[PDB]
Amino acid sequence: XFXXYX
Ligand SMILES: *[C@@H]1O[C@H](CO)[C@@H](O)[C@H](O)[C@H]1O[C@H]1C[C@H]([NH3+])[C@@H](O)[C@H](C)O1
Ligand SMILES: *[C@H]1O[C@H](CO)[C@@H](O)[C@H](O)[C@@H]1O
Ligand SMILES: *[C@H]1C[C@H](N)[C@@H](OC)[C@H](C)O1
Repeated sequence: XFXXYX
């Protein structure tokens, strides 16, 4: 449920 991009 978060996103990113790391
Ligand atoms: C991430 O969210 C964006 C904005 O809502 C979408 O436009 C994008 O298509 C999404 O990224 C894709 C590819 C990604 N690797 C995957 O984890 C997500 C679910 O869908
Ligand atoms: C990727 O990892 C970073 C570092 O722990 C988090 O901040 C992020 O929420 C995701 O898990
Ligand atoms: C999300 C966008 C970001 N610029 C990328 O780093 C190379 C990451 C892997 O995906």
